[PDB]
Amino acid sequence: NLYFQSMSDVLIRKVRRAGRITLSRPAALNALTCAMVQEIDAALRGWIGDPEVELVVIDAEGPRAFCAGGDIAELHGRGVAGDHAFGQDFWRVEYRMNDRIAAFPKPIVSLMQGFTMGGGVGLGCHARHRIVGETSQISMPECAIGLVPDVGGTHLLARAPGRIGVWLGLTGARMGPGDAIFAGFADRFVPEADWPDLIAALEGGDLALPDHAAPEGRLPVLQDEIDRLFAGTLAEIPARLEATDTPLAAEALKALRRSSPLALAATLEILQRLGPSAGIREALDLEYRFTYRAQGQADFLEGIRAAIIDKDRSPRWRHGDPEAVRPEEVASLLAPLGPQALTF
Repeated sequence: NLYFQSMSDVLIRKVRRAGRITLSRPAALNALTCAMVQEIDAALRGWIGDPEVELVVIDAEGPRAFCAGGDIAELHGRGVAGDHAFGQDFWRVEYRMNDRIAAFPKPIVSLMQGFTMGGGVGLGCHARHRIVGETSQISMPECAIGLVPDVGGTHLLARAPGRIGVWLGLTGARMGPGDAIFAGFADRFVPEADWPDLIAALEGGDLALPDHAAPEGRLPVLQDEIDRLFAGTLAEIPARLEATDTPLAAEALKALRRSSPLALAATLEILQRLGPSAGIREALDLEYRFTYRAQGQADFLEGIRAAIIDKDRSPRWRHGDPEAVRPEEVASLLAPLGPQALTF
């Protein structure tokens, strides 16, 4: 019943021909908990064999946010205390779900209003048909908290044209609906006033999606400068930014200066290993390597303390600048996990 789920953080049900997932926690911007991720993945798994399910539609309540990230305050407590296992387990099931969505045998449509960041990208941006609207703003601002973009984030980042993945990934920069499409985080623009009808039509198993131009964004014209500025390694990029008196370069440099140098360096290294041709599992695997080690070996806990727990915005990172991160140290964070390796 939807009545029996009137206190649940995600609404899971079939409506006509469609399995339906609606995030129902708008007061916390639909932030993802362990329990929600478990429930979504169970539902999807069970819909594989159900012949009444011809497709899945994923949506969310509230006008502010499809889904603004993982509910990660959970993870700092059970974390600075030495219990790294909570985060490790959570990421394991999350990344499995991200993979389940990506390779799902039946069509999945995502409709993502407002803010989609972090875990939210994992939930919506691997669907086969990803719809954005007028209020849609998508970013991966993980490095600002001492993590790499995860949940398959790196797969999408690596596939974006030229060096746009680098820029998005190291700076946490926003994409509106036009730029999300251009960059490959979504497929179609559809006005948000049309969405109740669209979803009804989809519930009836009609997979036709209406054709509209997205509003133009900044990426097509920024592409050339993105491609010049974000070439090479982190030993080269900050100096190139400093020489460039433009809003683009200046906003990027501030992001670089504020974020965890270790997370920046690892993000770049993941993107470089991946390239555009890799599948989602390569990416999840590399992300897990970092995130499995992040609580004890990287800046994640201090990142969360600064931004989420104490809110002083004054993180004290393991390194003083991106230029100072040793390659050997990135290599260790991204080394195979052996028996702890992610599996499907």
